[PDB]
Amino acid sequence: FDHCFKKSSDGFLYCEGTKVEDIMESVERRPFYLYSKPQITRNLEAYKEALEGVSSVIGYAIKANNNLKILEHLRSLGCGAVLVSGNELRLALRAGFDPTKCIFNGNGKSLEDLVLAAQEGVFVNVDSEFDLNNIVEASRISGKQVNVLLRINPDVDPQVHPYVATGNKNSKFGIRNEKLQWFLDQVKAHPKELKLVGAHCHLGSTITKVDIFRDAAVLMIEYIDEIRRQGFEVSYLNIGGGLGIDYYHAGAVLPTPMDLINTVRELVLSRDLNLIIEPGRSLIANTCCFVNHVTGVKTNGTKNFIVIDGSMAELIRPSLYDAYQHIELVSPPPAEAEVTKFDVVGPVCESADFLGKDRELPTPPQGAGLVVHDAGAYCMSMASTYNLKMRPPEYWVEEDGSITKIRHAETFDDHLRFFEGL
Amino acid sequence: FDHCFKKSSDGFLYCEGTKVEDIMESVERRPFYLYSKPQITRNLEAYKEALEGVSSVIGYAIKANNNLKILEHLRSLGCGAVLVSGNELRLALRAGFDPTKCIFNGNGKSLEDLVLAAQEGVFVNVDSEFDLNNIVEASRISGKQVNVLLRINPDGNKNSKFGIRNEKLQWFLDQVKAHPKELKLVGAHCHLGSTITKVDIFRDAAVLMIEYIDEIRRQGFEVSYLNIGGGLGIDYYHAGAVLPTPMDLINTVRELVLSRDLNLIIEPGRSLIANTCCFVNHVTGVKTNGTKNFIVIDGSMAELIRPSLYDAYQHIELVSPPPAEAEVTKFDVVGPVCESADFLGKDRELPTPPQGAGLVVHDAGAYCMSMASTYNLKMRPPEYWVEEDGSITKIRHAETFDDHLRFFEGL
Ligand SMILES: Cc1ncc(COP(=O)(O)O)c(C[NH2+]CCCC[C@H](N)C(=O)O)c1O
Ligand SMILES: Cc1ncc(COP(=O)(O)O)c(C[NH2+]CCCC[C@H](N)C(=O)O)c1O
Repeated sequence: FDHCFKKSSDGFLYCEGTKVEDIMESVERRPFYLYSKPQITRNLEAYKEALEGVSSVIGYAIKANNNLKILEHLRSLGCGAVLVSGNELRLALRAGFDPTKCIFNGNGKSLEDLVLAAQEGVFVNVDSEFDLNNIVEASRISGKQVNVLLRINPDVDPQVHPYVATGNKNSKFGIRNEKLQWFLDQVKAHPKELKLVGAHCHLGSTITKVDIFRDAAVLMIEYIDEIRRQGFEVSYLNIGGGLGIDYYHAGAVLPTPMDLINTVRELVLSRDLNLIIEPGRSLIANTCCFVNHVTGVKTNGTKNFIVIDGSMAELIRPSLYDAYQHIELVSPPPAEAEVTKFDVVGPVCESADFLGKDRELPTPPQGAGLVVHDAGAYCMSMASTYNLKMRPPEYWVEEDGSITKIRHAETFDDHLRFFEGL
Repeated sequence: FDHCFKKSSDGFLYCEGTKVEDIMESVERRPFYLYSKPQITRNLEAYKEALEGVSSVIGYAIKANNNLKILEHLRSLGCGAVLVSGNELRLALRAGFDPTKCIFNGNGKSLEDLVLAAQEGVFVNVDSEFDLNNIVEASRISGKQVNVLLRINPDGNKNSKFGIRNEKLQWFLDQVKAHPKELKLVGAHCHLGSTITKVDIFRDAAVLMIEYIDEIRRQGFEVSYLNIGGGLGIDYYHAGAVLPTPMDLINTVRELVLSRDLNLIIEPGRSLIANTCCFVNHVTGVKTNGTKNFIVIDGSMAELIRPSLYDAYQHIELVSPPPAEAEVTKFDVVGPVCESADFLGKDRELPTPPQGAGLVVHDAGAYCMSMASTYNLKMRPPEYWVEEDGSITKIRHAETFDDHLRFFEGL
């Protein structure tokens, strides 16, 4: 289905009509993240078409991917920005995002970062009692009123939605609906510092069934009804992020952005609410491969290993979450290459350094290209310099099949800078 | 026990006689890694005394912690260096390590990195067939013969990506015989795992490694080194557990090594650097989710991923005496990062801290800073150490937002 990375019957992987092998030969022989700029455009356009007729902000979650060129591109197409730190807000402003389409969320927002948010006029979510006290303090410091959204855990039916219900009892995020009156009384006490403009929920990540959005929005509209009846002017419902994509490339049918917005469309329109959505994964994940070269193939007797140049330093998701990302070769394998089971592992000093397990692949020769698919979200953004494996360069392919560098490779000199003069 | 971070009866945390609260007030209000320079010295001295009477190399595993000042200090006390990448080799040479006491290990060493290793004349392990073919090629490119150790898995191993197949031993020997100009086989290498709490396994491994070395010598190879790897564990729970000492570890192999006139290489990381360090934090706030309590700190999985990645316990306590009548209750200690995996510890019995109070994560010297990311653009922390005289020196600059922006200059 319609993936921007396609294996044609010639046995070559393509991005936007360009062979990945040709792209690999044109850049340095080290691991790198490869994006389709058009697939970024297609992902954004699917949300824009889904929200047509609804007053809305598409809040791209920068925590997914903080490439400045990708952010400037999304901004150029009418995107807002969702931030979880002051530095993310500085990068959004540098990328040219409108502060009236920026939302600063978080369970531990620093007073420093809240002063920046108040100064720049962005939307700020309220996560806790200490959080609201810091936002009032940031208002007093900046001398600006802050536009706030209360982050509420919707009391979803635990027999229908056990994982979300339990998540609300165990998680560090959000306000229990039982404490709502405390927050409203506090807002009413600080009219100069606080303007309550809406309510916020965020329901999880990799959501593959949209019934949770339907059921949560019904509960969020009843909270907004109650808030409006107490005389607060509420104009936004932020339903958060979390729409999933297909990681398995096995034909699974996932809900679209249209399906997601169709669950809240009529209630939002009936209440004259602006809808904020906060997608990260569903905007950037499926636009990107982590591109590798095969170091070599080995066996310990039971398991076979394809050893690559890339590692848990660049891409930790499989190790950290036991997550599946799809793996395939870039080029036709030798005639006579045996298809069998491989763990795909990096050169890093521990057994947690794997990119995938139990994958049926043609035995690749040394130097063959290999990709980890759907590597656009929470991959580069979570990269380390473990084993002094310096962070990779990034490229993208444009509509004409031309290749542009969108991030410099990190160098060893960038490690040494930290000790300069010490 | 004998820990460099001590909680006085007065309710203050101390490092080498200096109050941690005093150190926090003297640096920027952001998370930082704080080390006892003296404790680094003690950890090394314990290995140095355990190895007296044995020809040996203490190969500090740089993957544990790559602070350049910590590397220089270990080098100044006679340490060797264990490396898993060319960049680690570059950093070790910059730290002034003797290439004769450097060991380059790995299951995916790059031809590039093997060329540098051959040029600099460091020991290089042999992990697989493809690896041996790469060392041979690196020898031809550099025109230097390579001193090699075969990495054996002495009988999490039917699953390991590391080491040769024991049953293919003869294949490796025949290949070394067949490349005299390129290869000199100098020894054998095993690494048994990490957080090892029972030195029995070292004893059993050494006996099997010595059978191998005897066979390799009988076939005419001049082998001088047994590299028994690292993996000695430390106490993370701080509740009186008694772990094998380095003296205990060397005592199980000492007579065997002497009887064969072998040079012993050990490759400690965790047991040189872990217990010297606290990850030092400020409390942003305390929140409740009904009966469930959270201490929210400025630190996170961006700086310290081990609890989340390995479900590892690291001890947590407050820096300063709490207010009288502060409820002692159960807390998760969590950062500001936008996901559930961002915790430093779960279900910890602590006095309710006020906003801005200091909180430490213990035994954070190993696989903590070295695995740090810029997730959520939480830029990496500065590092400080305490001297013998109780003064504080910066040993690493804090990363800045400019350090992100530099990746896009001219693009
Ligand atoms: C409050 C809030 N809003 C939006 C998002 C974006 O979610 P998504 O990218 O659309 O799913 C989030 C994100 N929450 C945590 C996501 C962690 C993902 C994890 N690193 C991974 O799977 O790699 C949010 O908190
Ligand atoms: C070949 C080899 N030699 C030495 C070591 C050092 O081990 P230790 O630090 O003495 O236990 C290793 C280490 N290997 C993997 C360590 C992973 C630890 C993990 N990141 C963690 O616990 O945080 C080695 O491979």
